[PDB]
Amino acid sequence: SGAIYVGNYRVVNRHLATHNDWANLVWEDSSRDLLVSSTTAQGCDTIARCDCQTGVYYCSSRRKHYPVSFSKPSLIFVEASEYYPARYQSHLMLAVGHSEPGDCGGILRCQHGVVGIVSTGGNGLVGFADVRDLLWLDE
Ligand SMILES: NC(=O)[C@H]1CCCN(C(=O)Cc2cccc3ccoc23)C1
Ligand SMILES: [Zn+2]
Repeated sequence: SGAIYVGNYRVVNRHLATHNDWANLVWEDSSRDLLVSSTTAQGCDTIARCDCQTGVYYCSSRRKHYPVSFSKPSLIFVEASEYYPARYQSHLMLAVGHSEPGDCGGILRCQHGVVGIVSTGGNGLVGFADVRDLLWLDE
């Protein structure tokens, strides 16, 4: 659970996208686990345009927001799931922090805005799919 609503766009983990996200598809990328679908209402989330490596993310499995240091967007091996075969996911940032599979979609934020959303995790780590490079979300 969890999405980013900026202007006329809904941003979700592609593996959790609904039929409505696919029937109103703008852009999707399985290598990033992202899908952006069109919306009728005007979303008000601000996207960060920055190179921050510290922030706060929401963890639904603990009902808690946690401060985290995270890595720079990169290609990281992600083990095979029911949604994807074993592959490298690009634009992924790791942090030391608790996460569980239902945590996908939890927003990562810094002082500048929305950085990305929980997409992977395990073993005391949490991986976030970055969205700061997607400049078309604001235009
Ligand atoms: N991006 C992917 O390919 C995902 C697809 C769903 C499964 N993936 C996970 O990482 C499961 C998982 C385990 C343990 C903690 C967490 C936190 C978020 O997912 C967690 C990989
Ligand atoms: Zn920032």
